[PDB]
Amino acid sequence: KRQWALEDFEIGRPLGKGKFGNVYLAREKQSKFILALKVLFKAQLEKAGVEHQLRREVEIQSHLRHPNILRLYGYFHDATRVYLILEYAPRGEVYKELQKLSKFDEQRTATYITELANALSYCHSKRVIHRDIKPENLLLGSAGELKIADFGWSVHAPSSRRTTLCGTLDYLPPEMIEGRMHDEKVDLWSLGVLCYEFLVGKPPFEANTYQETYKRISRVEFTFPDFVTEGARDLISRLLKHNPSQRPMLREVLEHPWITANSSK
Ligand SMILES: O=C(O)c1ccc(Nc2ncc3c(n2)-c2ccc(Cl)cc2C(c2c(F)cccc2F)=NC3)cc1
Repeated sequence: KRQWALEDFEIGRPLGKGKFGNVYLAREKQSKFILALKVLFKAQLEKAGVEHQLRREVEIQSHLRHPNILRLYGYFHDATRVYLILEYAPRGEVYKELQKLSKFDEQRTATYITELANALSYCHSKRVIHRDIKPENLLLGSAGELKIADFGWSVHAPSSRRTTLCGTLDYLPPEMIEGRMHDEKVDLWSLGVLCYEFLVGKPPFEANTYQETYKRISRVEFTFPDFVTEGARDLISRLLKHNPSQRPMLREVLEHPWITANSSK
């Protein structure tokens, strides 16, 4: 019922630069509740033509609540900018963790996969598919649990990381690159690419050129390093099926023996 304004927030340190503004660590003045305030410059939004996309995602995002989806508490604007009031993830970016460690062990990875499969299953129930779950779009909450970030198009790919185009291609299902129709099964594919990247430290299809990466995805050709265990190979292999129809249901990922044995939750 209450209406938010810039004055309601104590703006602390800048967390990073988006394409249309900055994101800041902030506190709501009364409750001192910590949150992330994302700023967007309207004229810039309009010129990039993302103005209506932003509105659609805000409407959709506003109805989503899940422990592993970064929460949109609300938003407001003045004549020049729009302000997104976002959940703050106190443990920062997964992608950085991934380079600090190079790759994640089976317990960490399987627990992450559980968290995401729950999130994606919830999304599907809300008719929301093809959520971006590549590492650069994953944050960490106060309990080390994954948080799927919102509005990934408004931020630049990490410099230290894969660039935007490469990053996105790395995670595209064969059906979407072969220009066919797609459905929820797209999320099973992303989960499989992620699981692989978490365990190995690089996505399964990445090659020197976009062209080769494209080719490899289309043919679903990749190899497991020797250190990937049989249970992980089984799950990843079931996820990275060319025919979307042969991919597991999310409940089947959640009950998969490698997940059950390795997950903390
Ligand atoms: O460095 C630290 O010490 C650090 C860094 C980050 C956090 N936590 C955090 N929590 C929420 C958000 C962000 N960061 C965040 C920060 C900056 C920017 Cl440019 C974008 C966002 C995002 C975001 C987004 F909008 C689209 C895609 C990906 C996103 F990550 N969403 C809110 C804590 C500590």
